[PDB]
Amino acid sequence: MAGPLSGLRVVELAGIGPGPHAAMILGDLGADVVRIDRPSSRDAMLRNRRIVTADLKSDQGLELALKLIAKADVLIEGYRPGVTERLGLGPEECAKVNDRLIYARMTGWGQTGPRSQQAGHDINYISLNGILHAIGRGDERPVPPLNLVGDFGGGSMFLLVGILAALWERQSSGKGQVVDAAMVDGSSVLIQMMWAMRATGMWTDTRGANMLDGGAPYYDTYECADGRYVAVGAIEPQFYAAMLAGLGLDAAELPPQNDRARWPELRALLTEAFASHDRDHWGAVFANSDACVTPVLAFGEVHNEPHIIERNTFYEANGGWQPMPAPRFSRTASSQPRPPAATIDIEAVLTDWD
Amino acid sequence: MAGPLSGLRVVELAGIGPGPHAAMILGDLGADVVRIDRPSSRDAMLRNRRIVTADLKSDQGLELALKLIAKADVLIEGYRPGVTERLGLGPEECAKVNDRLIYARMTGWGQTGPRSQQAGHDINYISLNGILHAIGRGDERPVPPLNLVGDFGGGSMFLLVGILAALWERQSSGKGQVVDAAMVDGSSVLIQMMWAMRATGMWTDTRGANMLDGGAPYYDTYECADGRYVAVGAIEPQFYAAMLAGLGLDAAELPPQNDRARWPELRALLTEAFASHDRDHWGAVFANSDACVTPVLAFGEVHNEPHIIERNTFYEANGGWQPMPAPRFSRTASSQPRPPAATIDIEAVLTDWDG
Repeated sequence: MAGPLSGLRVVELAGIGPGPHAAMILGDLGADVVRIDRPSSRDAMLRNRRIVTADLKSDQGLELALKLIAKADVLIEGYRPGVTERLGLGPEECAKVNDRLIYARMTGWGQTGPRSQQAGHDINYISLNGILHAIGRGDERPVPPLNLVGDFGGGSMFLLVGILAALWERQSSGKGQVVDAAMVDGSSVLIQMMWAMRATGMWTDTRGANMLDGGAPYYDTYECADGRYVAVGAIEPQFYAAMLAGLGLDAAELPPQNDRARWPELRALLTEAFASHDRDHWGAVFANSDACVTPVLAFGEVHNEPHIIERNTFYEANGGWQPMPAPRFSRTASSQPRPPAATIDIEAVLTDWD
Repeated sequence: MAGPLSGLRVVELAGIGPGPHAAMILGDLGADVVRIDRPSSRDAMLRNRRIVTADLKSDQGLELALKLIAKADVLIEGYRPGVTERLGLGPEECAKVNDRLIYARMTGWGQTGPRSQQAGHDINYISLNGILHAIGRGDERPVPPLNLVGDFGGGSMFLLVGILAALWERQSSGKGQVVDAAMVDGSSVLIQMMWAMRATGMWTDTRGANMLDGGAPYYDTYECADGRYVAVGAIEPQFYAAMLAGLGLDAAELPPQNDRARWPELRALLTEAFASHDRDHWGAVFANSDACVTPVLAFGEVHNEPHIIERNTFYEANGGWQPMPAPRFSRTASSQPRPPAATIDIEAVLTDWDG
């Protein structure tokens, strides 16, 4: 099996949220990943996986599950606090059969505190920690950044960092441990830049009035003549100037870049410039440029972008394109993900692992 | 030093944005982090760091730098491809002093290809891979989700994944390697769920017409009577039902939760309901609920939320509140971050690290 986590044995207790994402990625990098589903798949998030059936409420299922967990490096679960404990799969029960296990717990709210048993989704976790208030235009109610920021970026990604951090520790202590990964904590670290900039007076709580939230006329999208969009990220003055020259606008006839009092006027000027040609024009004009102008591509167009193609960011599956693993490694490269491996019997897996 | 990454040694080549975030987290979890800045020169993103200065262009600076790297486990750099090579700090130059080193390269576009030399920011990397198009209301131009998805989510965090995964490989091979972390890549995997759903007919390229993009009336924010907001995320029909009841609305007077054709009509009804009372009213009503309704708090209000306070998600620092390390660990717990360690001289670090 190809990649830098060849060897690594992962047991994943089937649940819904980010937990699979973290499991996918480990598999992506060549880890051995067995997911225990209930008895009762076309979801491409389940790639790089062997699937097995096991009723965990049963006595037979609990026995066979605890066997797998015995000869393995990592467990992932994302049930509410208490569920694994009441199943007899909790940390303590697991430590008894394998004190080398990395016990990874994917929740939104964390293992303790007043919200810990409340149901929720991505949007709830980021509602409470300030993130969601800060996404959107100022004349508009906040907008969910899909579920990128809580479930994945501040969620699964931190589960992964915790796992692999713990595996490092285990090389120098012999012992596993519990990784407590709460979306509400991870997302807060994800946005640590804003918390820092707040302290230096460099970020306000006013939505859509900051450098990075769409309030800066030079960090935003613009509609073009065809109704499609470009992105502009010309923060640095030298890139901004480049952007102006390519728009045919003369810097002396514009307000200063960062006179925020005149951003309305500046947005007016850039809006008229960008609206006078279609998106593809601007893409071509600003190719190889440092203007920080790129076409805003829809999912369907991504397979035609030269830089996407030539770097093999995507690979083909049934039902269409999917992203190749990330990041990349020089010696032990990852490899094209395999589909999910149709129900193995949990027995046959136990044979396979010693 | 406290945390699972005790005595990981990390050399950070000063740059902006993604790379330092990665360096911060490694430090946060107790790795030993040395940041070589420029002699040219209170960003709390530089916490859990020792800082040293060194013109990397001078002959001396390049030797001192290569001497650190030789006594270290990880190198982080976020310059354009080619820059470290030219300076003579490139992968090959480093694998001469240290076949064990993990060489971490943090870019937007990646190491090769048409755009590899092009300047950019977060908004640019996510513009090219479908992400930025998918964000915002349908009657409005896409809005950048700050720089959370490219720089961090799809950026630093994939660098971290790659660094730590490469340390695991280093154990059954004895050798380092190059980790190539491109934001256009990581953010693509970050959004794998949407690529998945696209394939099964369960996500459109149409903006604001999806389950998770704000189009669904049950997965969106709502304005309250006081002009503050609540978040609703009642995807599962049982949570939604609980939500309706708390709203005082009779399910059988309302269109189906998942008749997309009628979402604007459903939304009109929920909008009126939520408008009728202020935010804190809903927050109390829906406490301990599974209605998936939460107050949308502004940063300044976050220090007053019980669930925040009780779990110590934040610590106070000189200025204002800062996030505590994540994730958390049962045994080797992270400690509260230390401010940045004033301009150490690179020799002092070299004594301390074996010698």
